[PDB]
This record gives sequence, structure tokens and C-alpha cells, in this order.
Amino acid sequence: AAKDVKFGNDARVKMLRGVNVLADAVKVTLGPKGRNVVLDKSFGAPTITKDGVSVAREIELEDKFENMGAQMVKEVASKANDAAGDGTTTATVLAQAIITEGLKAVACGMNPMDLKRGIDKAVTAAVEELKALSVPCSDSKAIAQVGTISANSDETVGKLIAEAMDKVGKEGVITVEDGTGLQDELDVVMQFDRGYLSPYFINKPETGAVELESPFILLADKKISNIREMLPVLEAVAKAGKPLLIIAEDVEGEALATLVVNTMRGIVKVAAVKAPGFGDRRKAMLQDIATLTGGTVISEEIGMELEKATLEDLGQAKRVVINKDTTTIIDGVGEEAAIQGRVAQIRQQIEEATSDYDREKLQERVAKLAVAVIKVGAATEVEMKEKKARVEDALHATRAAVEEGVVAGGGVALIRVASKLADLRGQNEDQNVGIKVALRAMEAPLRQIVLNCGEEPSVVANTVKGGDGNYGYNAATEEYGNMIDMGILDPTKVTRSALQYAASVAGLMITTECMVTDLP
Amino acid sequence: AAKDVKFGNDARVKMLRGVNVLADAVKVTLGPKGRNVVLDKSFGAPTITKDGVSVAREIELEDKFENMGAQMVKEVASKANDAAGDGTTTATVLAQAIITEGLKAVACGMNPMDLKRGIDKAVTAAVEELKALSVPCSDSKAIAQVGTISANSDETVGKLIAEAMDKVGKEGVITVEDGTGLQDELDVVMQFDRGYLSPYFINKPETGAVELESPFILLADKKISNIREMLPVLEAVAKAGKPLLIIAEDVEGEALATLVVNTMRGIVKVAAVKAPGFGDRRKAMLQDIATLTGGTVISEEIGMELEKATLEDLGQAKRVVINKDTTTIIDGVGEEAAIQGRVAQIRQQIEEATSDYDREKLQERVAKLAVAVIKVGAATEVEMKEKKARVEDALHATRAAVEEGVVAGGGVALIRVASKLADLRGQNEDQNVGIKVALRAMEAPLRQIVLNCGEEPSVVANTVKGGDGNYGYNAATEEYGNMIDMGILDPTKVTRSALQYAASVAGLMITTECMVTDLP
Amino acid sequence: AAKDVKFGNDARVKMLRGVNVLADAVKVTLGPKGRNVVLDKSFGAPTITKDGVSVAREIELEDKFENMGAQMVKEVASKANDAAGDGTTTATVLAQAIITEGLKAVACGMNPMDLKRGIDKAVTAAVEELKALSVPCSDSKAIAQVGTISANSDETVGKLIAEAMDKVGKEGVITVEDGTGLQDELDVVMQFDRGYLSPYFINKPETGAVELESPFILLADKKISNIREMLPVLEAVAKAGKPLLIIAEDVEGEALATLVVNTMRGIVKVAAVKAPGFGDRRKAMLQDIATLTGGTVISEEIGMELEKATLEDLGQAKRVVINKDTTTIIDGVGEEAAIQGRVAQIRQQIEEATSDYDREKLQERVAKLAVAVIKVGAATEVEMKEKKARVEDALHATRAAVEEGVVAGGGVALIRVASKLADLRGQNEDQNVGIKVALRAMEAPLRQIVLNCGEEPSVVANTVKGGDGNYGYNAATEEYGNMIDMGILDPTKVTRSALQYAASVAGLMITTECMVTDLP
Ligand SMILES: Nc1ncnc2c1ncn2[C@@H]1O[C@H](COP(=O)(O)OP(=O)(O)O)[C@@H](O)[C@H]1O
Ligand SMILES: Nc1ncnc2c1ncn2[C@@H]1O[C@H](COP(=O)(O)OP(=O)(O)O)[C@@H](O)[C@H]1O
Ligand SMILES: Nc1ncnc2c1ncn2[C@@H]1O[C@H](COP(=O)(O)OP(=O)(O)O)[C@@H](O)[C@H]1O
Ligand code: BEF
Ligand code: BEF
Ligand code: BEF
Ligand SMILES: [K+]
Ligand SMILES: [K+]
Ligand SMILES: [K+]
Ligand SMILES: [Mg+2]
Ligand SMILES: [Mg+2]
Ligand SMILES: [Mg+2]
Repeated sequence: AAKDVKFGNDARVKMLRGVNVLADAVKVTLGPKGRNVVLDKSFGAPTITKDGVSVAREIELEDKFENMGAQMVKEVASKANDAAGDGTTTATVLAQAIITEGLKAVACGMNPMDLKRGIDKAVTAAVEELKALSVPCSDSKAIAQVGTISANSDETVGKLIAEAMDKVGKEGVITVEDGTGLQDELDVVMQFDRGYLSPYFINKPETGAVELESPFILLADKKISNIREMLPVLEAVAKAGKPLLIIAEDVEGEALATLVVNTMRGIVKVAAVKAPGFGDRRKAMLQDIATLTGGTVISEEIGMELEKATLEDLGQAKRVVINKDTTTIIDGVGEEAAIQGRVAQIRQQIEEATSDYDREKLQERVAKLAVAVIKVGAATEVEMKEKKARVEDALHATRAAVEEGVVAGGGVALIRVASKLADLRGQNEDQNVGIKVALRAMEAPLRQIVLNCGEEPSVVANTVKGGDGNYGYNAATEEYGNMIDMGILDPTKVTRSALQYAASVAGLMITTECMVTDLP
Repeated sequence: AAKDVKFGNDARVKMLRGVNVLADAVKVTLGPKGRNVVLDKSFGAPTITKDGVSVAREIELEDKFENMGAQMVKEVASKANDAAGDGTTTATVLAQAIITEGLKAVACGMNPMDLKRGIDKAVTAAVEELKALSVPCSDSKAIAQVGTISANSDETVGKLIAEAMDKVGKEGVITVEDGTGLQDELDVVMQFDRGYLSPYFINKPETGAVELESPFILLADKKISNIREMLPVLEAVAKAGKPLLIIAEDVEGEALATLVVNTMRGIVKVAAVKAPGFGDRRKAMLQDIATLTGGTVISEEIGMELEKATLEDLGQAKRVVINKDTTTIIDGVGEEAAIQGRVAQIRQQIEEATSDYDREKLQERVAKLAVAVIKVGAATEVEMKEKKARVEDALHATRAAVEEGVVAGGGVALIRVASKLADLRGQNEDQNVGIKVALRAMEAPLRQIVLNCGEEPSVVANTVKGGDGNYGYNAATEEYGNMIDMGILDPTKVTRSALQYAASVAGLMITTECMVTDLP
Repeated sequence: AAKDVKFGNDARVKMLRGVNVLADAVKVTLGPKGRNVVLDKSFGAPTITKDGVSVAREIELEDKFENMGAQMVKEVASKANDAAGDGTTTATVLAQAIITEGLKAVACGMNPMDLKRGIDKAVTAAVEELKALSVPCSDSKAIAQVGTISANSDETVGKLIAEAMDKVGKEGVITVEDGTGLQDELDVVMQFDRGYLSPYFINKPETGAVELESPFILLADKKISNIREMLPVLEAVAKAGKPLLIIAEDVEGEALATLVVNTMRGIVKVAAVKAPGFGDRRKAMLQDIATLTGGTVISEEIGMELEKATLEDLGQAKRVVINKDTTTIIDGVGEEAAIQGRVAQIRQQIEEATSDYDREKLQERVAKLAVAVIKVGAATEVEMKEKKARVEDALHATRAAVEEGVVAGGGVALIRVASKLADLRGQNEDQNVGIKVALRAMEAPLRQIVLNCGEEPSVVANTVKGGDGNYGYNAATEEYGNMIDMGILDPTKVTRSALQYAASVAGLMITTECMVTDLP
């Protein structure tokens, strides 16, 4: 289509106006005295949220150029989220603060492409300075604090996540789901998403689930349809007394029908459940189970018949629990040598994972061998969703603090790094201004946090910069102090991520001399 | 699409204006001197109703922001309904009254997120205070009163529900349907909607129905067409003397034809009726019958032939009654262990029911095992529907009073709790104002009830607050007295639910600093 | 969609304006000096009609609220029609007259919900008072009068319906159809809609019909295709001399072909006709015939072969008449014990009929055992349809007078009841006004009838109220007298029905404080 083409200052002013709308909608949620944003949503009720990326993703403006502005800087907030899990508002606030200052310089005749070089240099330095300030965070008290600050000063959420990480370990997974109840709730477990195939197996109608006591476990790679194949193994289990779980690709009617009438009567106690997964991942996961239980995968492809299996090839467990949705193996017989060998193998499979998706499902399996769910409580569903948004953010920050340490919150970390880089220069004057642009932007987080409390950001900024180390402003309590002593901890990873991403995008945005878009 | 983005006070004023339209449409129905709302309805006649949620669900406003207001607070009324069954108007009135007072504070510079904390704290306290005031309600007189007040002072409805609960018990179900007649009507019963397949079975032409005395019961999952399958079992029943009921998927002509000539002559006494339901629900229900009668479901799918059944697999009952429309099994042989085991299973099936429809049919079956129907009478159909709306509400309130006690109605319960929390404070001033916001809102129900009588709400409120305990205003009679003595009982569960839900939503709504929606 | 929401007086004024349009279109047809309404109709010619519900059903207004008004009160006219069959205009006139007076009171500050209670009480009383005044109506002269008044003073229609009810009895059915001729026409009949299957059976080419003299009757449930099955019975009829009628599901070619050549020659005299009905109704009706004729239904389903039938199982009749369209059995051998037993069975089948359709076909069969059609004559088709509309109304009123007696027409019945309830009071003042609202409305029918004659309704009303008993205004003749002596009879059922339904709806309509509808 025919295009509208704008140049120079006109293009930039539009680009900014756009940035500001997105920025201005997100910035209002920053900090403990941050407020919430309402996002209308076509199919049913609107959403109240503090989560900066959530606000950002919805912004789209009418004016084709302004929109372009907002649509580019939206990526800062968005990428922060995909890497860190928190800091999305901070990231957005920095980005604005750069873009704004940079463009002002561009208008003064300075060469954008150098302003960029400055900014980028100042940031590469700031990243390293932050790694210096970073003190690690591994005790449950520190983690609970990060969690708490991350969930907008909700101590329960901190406490609860800290408890969770303590229980699953570090090679273990934590999810968050909507609770039925009014208060928060933590559940801890190997399990996979498969129910009984035969609802006539439930041996405890109390729970509506099958509870096989100290059973054998048959791992069939192929899908079963004839009871002939089972007879040899079913026989040895019938003369052993112990029950049996059958985890094959599928238990077809002809061979299912029978199995039912056999437990129906009490001849053998057997359960049938599909195999966890699809394709090569199934055989991989099915193998994981064999290792935990000390059984052999009866793979039809690698020269085994299901009839030539014996008690030998069956896994064993202390207990088994299966319901309409999930199957759980409690404490398998498999030796911990074989297990941790199998784990350090899958651990290096995640190293060569060049795609995120290949990494997801792999660490899921290592957690099954080395898992927890937090259920979020609230009165209504508008409440549920702002709370659940905070819990996720908190969990992310906690995992990030663990893996990269913490720094003083209240945006002081950045303010310090800015004073430490006060001597940084570039190859020429424009690059210098570029550095100074970035350093001045580093104050923005603190400044906005203070501004959302309705106090004079210049005055607070000055007072924090007059101090040392972890002296900062506690926006919640409205007085100064030692941020680490007051539990106001941001993960290093998030503060770093915010800064890097804002800089990346904002840097480029300053180099805009022409804009091309469709006509209205 | 391009979005309209509004901030701060503008956004809030719009949000309120919206809340008020919904609120203002619902509030007019509050209390005995409440009036009705007419809701136009595209396909045919309009609806007259007092039921506050019904009005709420229809509100949708033109202005995109105002709508957002109304669409959020709509959830208060809506959730009250899903939890309690009554109090939806009250809930809505509170919500408004909070939002309004809170936003006024937000405009005074107070920190919304703290106003929220206050409100929420005041409410958590009020919930506990209400549990103190709650006296239980288990005698039929008290229940009839709750029912009566709930049905806008209709004593018949109270009386009739009280009678119903007395007869079904507490582990028994009550439904409401449109009556054909002009006056109300209660019917009480395991039974299901299926008649005889063969009209030539009626062994008592007095009633035009089959009355099988102390019979066996055959439960066939598959549909029958050949008499071959029957011969083995039919044989053992023919040499046992006792009659037989056959409840299979269907009794086809070839196998039906015969069965007739056999009872025709007196060789065996047999009835044939289709199975209750369709698909997986049929097999589920067919199984319920087996448990009540001590029989086995002869399921062709899970490896059973109909020929290999014996007297073993047949259920038994004390008596059976079947007519053109319904089949009734009176007092089955099944052991109450197996029954209540089967029930506590279906009881937890209703827990995981995430859809309303999955909940309906499940509790229907538990009533068949552990049932009454109220038919509502009215002259026209406009009348039918407002009445039926009141009966449902009443029934809900009665069931809620039973399970959580009652408190003094006329909104006095809340007014008392408010005087008891007069000393409640928070961590800081903004939180205090937040508490006071909630306590002042607690007066709104009484105030609106009085205002719908066209009398001075301040004057009545003052006079009730000057009193003690259950002193209140009786809006119907226009004079003060002891609300429990005057039968003006609200269930605790509903009063609590109203307050909790209003607070949840309204709390969040006060934290609004930005709104994002589509352009017009 | 976005809604328009109106409150209080605004909403009510709109609601009324709507009611009035519908009311005002219907009221013009009231009474003997009533006029007609023309209803445009998309597919072809318009409709002229006096029938008040017919006018009502077409009204739909542009203004969304006014429409709501009209759409609710439309139900009065509509329900009157479904219950009574006449009085739809009267009902509509009352409804208006209540709504109007009630709303005026609501505007004076009186509590709508009490105004309702008053109205309803006054009506429950009026219903009983009317049952007092009701004198029964069973002589043909009285019925002819009701019919006449009902058909807007058309004596022929009265006379003709009176003759009809006299001939079919009270357990007999009357239909009305369009006539081919220019004048009205009554036809009277056991018979059913089936002709000969074989046109080569007509033994009297004068009429073009088969006249079997004193024959046997074979009732075959199954459909016949082979002459083998017939031979046993056909044999015994061939050696008996008497002819035979065969009423089976069908007489197929192979078995039809033969039967023809046998009567063709004079070996046996046989007729073949399909069975009356479809499905379970066929077997039911086929059974009715067996009872009237003293034969057995040879039902293949309940263990009978057609070959094992003998003269035993054949019905018998005095004469049989069959043409291209219908089969008639004149005076069957069946004993009147068995017949009236079969009838009092089908009579109670119509009691449990909860659907209108289940009632239609049942009383059709009782008439066949214990039926008439009125053909309406007119010149054109515009004429046909107003006339046919009056005949139906008349027939309905006659059947209603029969079942619930009559009262003095000209709306005097209601005027009397109003003077008798002059002392009725309620629990409080608002309820009193509510009663007075209803009593004043009871004058409206008379008042409107008089007003359609262009005479002063107040003056006539006063003069009738000054009188006693059945003194009334005869609007046709324009002078006063004894309404029963002048033949001006309304059925009690209709007068009662009108009042009850108007009150039901109008009562509720007065309680309107808010209206919610879509935007324009
Ligand atoms: N009590 C406090 N005083 C000062 N700063 C705080 C306090 N609590 C949290 N913060 C800071 O405010 C920041 C707010 O983060 P948040 O508003 O969730 O946005 P983001 O998406 O950037 O995490 C945190 O980095 C933290 O350093
Ligand atoms: N006669 C009365 N006097 C005072 N209050 C009453 C009387 N009858 C009912 N109420 C109160 O009015 C409230 C009205 O409930 P209702 O209008 O049905 O709305 P909701 O959806 O809140 O139940 C009840 O909680 C009850 O306490
Ligand atoms: N000659 C008459 N004088 C007075 N009233 C009459 C006369 N003929 C009929 N009426 C009255 O007028 C009414 C007219 O009924 P109609 O206009 O058909 O409306 P509806 O639908 O109410 O039957 C009858 O109830 C009858 O009482
Ligand atoms: F805005 Be962040 F995700 F707390
Ligand atoms: F408005 Be409530 F449901 F009585
Ligand atoms: F208007 Be009524 F049906 F005579
Ligand atoms: K945020
Ligand atoms: K209500
Ligand atoms: K009329
Ligand atoms: Mg955060
Ligand atoms: Mg109520
Ligand atoms: Mg009439």
C-alpha cells in the first residue's frame, strides 16, 4: 500500500509520543506505592494487573508512527520478561529515560550512531559493575525476602516460595495454579499426566483413585491389544501376590477387558495407564521410569517380545497412586547409582539444547527423578489474577537471585554503578554525551519509585547519591536506611537484564532519521 | 486495535459512573419495599425480576471505560450468586458503597494500595465477628422464616421449603420447576424418567402401571435384540418364582416380543425399560443402580456376555413400580457400605466438576441414592418467572442458613459488626482510612433498604445503632423491634459472602491509575 | 450490546405509552359496535379481523421501552386466548385499565408491591363472586345464545354450533374449516381417513364406494405381503358367506393382487384399507376398533401369527362403507361394557396429558367411540378469514359456557362483583388503594363497549350500577334491560380468565422501577 514517509525531527517527535504512552502506562505500577492498570478484554471481564509487560503488550496506538514508537519499545518490556521474569517495568522506565535524553542530544546535532556507541559502552561497564556488587543469595531467609519484594511486599508469598525451593531442591520444578480455596497452598510430590484407562480399577472410591500397594511395574514400548502377550508375565505376578502397574503405549479393549475382570474378582490387582509423552520423548521418559524402578523397557523395536518378559524385567515401587488425570510412583526400587548416572546424562542433554523448548522438557524429567505446585488463594477472580501475576514474578526473581545473586533494591544498585562510571569516556565527544545519557538514565528507576509515592524525586535521588554502598530509600516506610538490612533485595540478573535490553532497543531508536508506514 | 488510554482521575470518574449505573439498577430491588426491574430479551417476552444478579448480568454500557467499571463490579453480584445463592443485591450495594468512599480517599492523595490493605483487614475481622453472632438454625420454624424473608415476605414459600427439607432430609435434593397449576405444589419420591417398553406388561390396570413384587433386576449395558442371550438368566428366574426387571440400553422387538408372551401367559413376570441417560452418563447411572440393588452391570465392553450371567449378577429390590413415564425401585438389597462408598465417590466427582452442568447431573444421582420437586404456581408466565426466581433464592438461603447459621436481618448484623470494629487500626494512616471506609460501607444495606421505603436512612441508621444486639428496623411494618423475634433472618453464609466479595473487587478497583481499552 | 437503562418515572411513562398503543388497537374491536383492524402481511393480502389477540400479536413498537410495555401486556391477550378461547379483548381492556390506575398511584408514592397485593386479593375474591353468579348453561337455546354473542351477534353461527353440540354430544369433537360454498355447512359422522387400497373393489359404482353388508373385520398389526397368511382366515370367511374388511398396516401387491381376483369373481367379498395412524397411536387406534367390533388385534409383536387367526378373532359390524378417502364402520358388534370400559380408560389418559397435542388426538378417539365439522361460507377470502375467526371464538365460548356456566354479559357481571367487594380491605392503606384500583378497572369492559357506540360511558355505567342482578346495557339495541332475557351471555370461564390474567401481568408491571434494553 501507499506509504506515509516522515523524516528527521517530525518522525522522532512522533516516535517519542508513542514511547511515552506505553512507558507512561507501565511506569505507574513501579514500586511498592505503585498502582494498578485495568486492561479491557473482549471475551468477558477486565483484568487488573501490576505486571508491567502485561500492560505493555496491550498498547497499540492509532497514529501509525506513534504506534511504531510504542511497538518497538514494547520489546524492552517483553524481552526482560522472557529472560528474567521480573524487572519489566524497570526495563521500560530505563528505555524511556534513555530514548528521551538521547533524542534530545540528537536534536542538538550530535551524531546518533556515536550516542549509541557511548550508551552501549557505559552499559557493558555497568553490567560488570553490577556483577561486582552482587552478593550471592542462598539461605532461605534471603530468598523469602526477594520473593516478598517481588510480590509487592507480600511476606506470605516470600515465605511460601522459600519453603517450596527448600523442598524441591534446586533441580526441582515449581508451578503456580489457581486455588479453589481462599488462602494460598503448597503441594509437593515422580508423577506424570495420565489417568487410569479403566475406571473400573479404582480400589478406593473415597478419593476416586487406585492405590496399588508395593506393586510390580511393566514398561511396554509397543501398544497392547491381545491378552496372549500378558499371560506369561501376568502369570508370575498372580503367583507372587504383589499387584502390577502396566504403563504401555496403550491398553486396547481386548486386552483391557480381561485385565478388568481379573482385578474385578481379585485374581490379580492391575492398573493400566498410557505412556507419558509422544514419539522419541515417550521412549525417553518411559526409560526414566525404568531406571527409578529397576525395570527393563520391553521395547518391541529393539528385539523383545512382551511374552518373553518375566518378573526380572518388571520395575518395583513402594506405593502407586493413579486417578482420572495423573499417575504417581512413590519411591521406586531403582538404585541411586543408576539414577544419578541417568540424571548426569540428561543434565548434559540440556547443555547441548540449542533451543528453549528442548531445554524445558529435559529439566522436567530431571525434576521427576530429583516437583511442587503453589495454589493461589483469593476471594473473587479479578483478585486471583493480580495475585497469581505477582506469585509468578516472585518465583522468577527468586530463581534468578539464586542463580546470579542480589543487589540493593530501590534502584540504588544502578545509582551506585552510575557514580562508579563517572570517569568513563569514549573516543569522541558525541560518545561521551552518550555515556552521560545512560548514567543519568540509571537514576530513573529510583526516581520513578519515589515519584509514585508523591515525593520529590530529585531530593531523594540526591540523598541516596550522597550515601554509600547499600544506603537507599525505603519507599514503603518513607525513610532511608540500609536496603539489604531492610530486606529490599533485587536479583542481580533482573537489574542487569532490565538495563541491557532497554539500552539495546533505545540505542537504535535514537538513530532514527526516517520512518515508513502505511497510510491511515 | 488502537487503544484509548486514560489515566488517573479521568479514568476513575469514568470507572465510577459505570459502577453506578449497574449498582443503581440493582439497588432498587433491595428489601421488602424493593421494586422490580424489566430486562428486554431479543427472542420474545421481557422479564420482570427482583433478583439482583439477573439485573447485573444484563448491564453493559456504551462508553468503553464506564463499561469496564460496570463489567468488573458485575463480578461481585455474580460471585455472590455462585457461592451463596442469595445476597447478590446486598453484595452489589456494599461494593458500590466501598468503591465510592475509597475513590474519594484516593482523590485525597491517600495511597490506594494501603486503602486496600485497610479494607481487607477490616473485612477479615468482620467475617469473624459475624461467625460470633451466628446462632444456628435447624428447627423447621427458623428455616421457614429464612425462606420467607428470602422470597420477599412470602410465607407459603417458607412453609413449603421447610416441609421439603423435613422430608428429603439434609442429604436429599430439592428442585424447582414451572407448575401447570395456579398454586404451588410439592412432590417427594430412587426413580428415573423411563416407562415400560411394552404396554402389554401392566399387571394392574387400576393405575395403568406394572407393580413387580420383590423382583430380580438385570442390568444390561448393551442393547438386546435376540432372546438367545436371555434364556440362561430367564431360565434361572423362571425356576426361582420371583419376577424380573430388565434395564438395558434397549429391548428390541425380537427379544421383546417373546418376553411379552411369557408374562402374557404367566411363565415369567418381566418388565423391560430403557436405561437412564445417554453415553458415559448412562453407564455411570446404570452402575449406581447396581450398587443400590447388589447386582452386576453386564457390560459387553468389559468382557462379559449376557448369556454368562446368572442369578448371581442380578440385583434385587423390595418392590418395583413402572408406568408410561417413570420407573421406581423401592428399597434395593444393596449394602449401605457399598452405597455410601459409591456416594462419597460421586460426592468428590462434584468437587472436580469445573462446569455447572457437570455438577447438576452428579448431585441428581447422589439424591437418587440418598428427592423432592417444588412446582411453582402462577396465573401467567411473566408471574411464573419472578416467582420461580424467588423460590430458588429462598431455597438457597435456607440451605445456607442450615449450614452456617443465621444473623439478624435488615442489615443490622453488619451494622453491629461495624460498631464492634470501631477500634480496629492498621499499620499507618492510609490503612486506617481504609478500615473506616469499609465500616461506613457496612451501613449501606440497612440504609438502602430504608431508602426504598422512602424514609430517611440517616434517621433509621442512627436509631438502630443506638440500640443493641438484634434491635432493628422492620421495613415491611415500618417500626423497630427485635429482628429475630420478628422472623427477619439472613443466613450468615450470605451476609458474609456478600461482604467478602464486594471487598475483594472494590478493593482492587480503588487501585486504578490507568485504563486501557479499544477505541469506539 | 450496550444497554439503555431508564429509571423510575421515565421508565414507567414509556412503558405505559407502549401498553396504550397495543391496548388502543385492540379496544376498538370490543363489543357489538366494535370495528375491525387491518393487519398487513408480507406474503400476499392483508387480514381484516375483530379478534383481539390477533391484533395484539402483531404490535411491536419502535421505541425500545415502549415496545417492552406492549410486549408484556401482549401476554394478557395471548394467555386469555390459550385458556379460554374468547375474552382476549376484554382481558386487554382490563389490563390497561389496571396498569393505568396503578401507575398513577405509584406516582403518588404508594408502594407498588402493596398495590399489587391489593389488586391480587380483590381479584381472588372477584373470581369466587363470579362462581356464585354463574348459572349453568346446558339447554341448546342458551348455548346458541352464547355462540351468537360470541360471533358478534350472528344468530346462524349460534344456531349452527348448538345443533353441532346436540349431535356429537359432549364427548364429541367439532372442527371448523374453510367452505367451498358461499353459505355455512355442518357435516357429522366411527370413521377414519383411509380409502380402499384396491380401486377394483367398488361394488357400487353409483357412489364410487364399497358397501360391505354385515361383514367380518380382520385387524392386522403387521403389514401383509403374502397370501399364505390369509388362507386360514379367508377360508373360514369363504365358507361363512359373510364379507370381510381387512384393516392392516398395509395390503401389499402379492397379497393384494389375489384378494382382488377373489372378489372380482365373487369367491369372497373383501376390502383392504391401511390402518389409521402412525407408530404407537396406530396400535392404540387399531385396538379401539377391535373393542367396537368384538375382534382381536392380531399383533405380530405380542406372539400371534396371522395364520393362527380364526373367525373367533374377527370383529363384526352391521354395515361398512369405504370410498377413495374414508372408511366407516356402522354399528359394531362389540359389547357396550367393553366399549365404555375402553372409553373411561382413554378418558383418564386425557387427564394425565400434560401436553395439548396429547389431548387432541385422545378426545378424537373417544368421539369415534361415543365427530362434526363446520364449513364456513363466504364470497371472497378476506371475508372467509374474519368469519372463520368468529366461528372459532364462538365454538370456544360455547364449550366454556358448558363447562363453567354463564353470567350476564355487557360487562355487567364484573360491575356487580365490584359492588359486592366494596367492603374489601387489606393489611394497610396502599393495599386498599390497590383493591380500589382493581374494582374501578372492573367497570372498563362495560365502559369501552358503550364508548364504541359513541355514548357516554359514565352515564351508562351509573345507570347499570343503579340497578340489580342482570340489569344491563344492550349496546346493540341501545336500551337497558335484563341481559339474560336478552340473550347477552358471556361464559363464566372467559370473564374469570380475562380478569385473572390481566391482573397477573398488570400487577407486576406496576412494580417497575428500572428498565434495561438495547440501544437503538
Ligand atoms: N519498600 C521498598 N522501597 C524501595 N524500593 C522498593 C521497595 N519494595 C520494592 N522496591 C523496589 O521497587 C522495584 C519495583 O519493581 P516492580 O514495580 O515489580 O517493577 P518490575 O517489573 O521492574 O519488577 C523493585 O525493584 C524494588 O527494588
Ligand atoms: N421486613 C423486613 N425489614 C427489614 N429488612 C428486611 C425485611 N425483609 C427482608 N429484609 C432484609 O432485606 C434484605 C433484602 O434482600 P434482597 O432484596 O432479596 O436482596 P439480596 O440479593 O441482597 O438477598 C434481606 O437481607 C433482609 O435482611
Ligand atoms: N348486544 C350487546 N350489548 C351489550 N354487550 C354485548 C352485546 N353483544 C355482546 N356484548 C358484550 O360485548 C363483549 C364483546 O366481546 P368481544 O368484542 O368479542 O371481545 P372479547 O375478545 O373480549 O370476547 C361480550 O363480552 C359481551 O358481553
Ligand atoms: F513489572 Be515486574 F514484572 F514486577
Ligand atoms: F438479590 Be438476591 F438474590 F435476593
Ligand atoms: F376478542 Be375476543 F376473542 F372475541
Ligand atoms: K510492576
Ligand atoms: K433482590
Ligand atoms: K373482539
Ligand atoms: Mg517486580
Ligand atoms: Mg433475597
Ligand atoms: Mg368475543
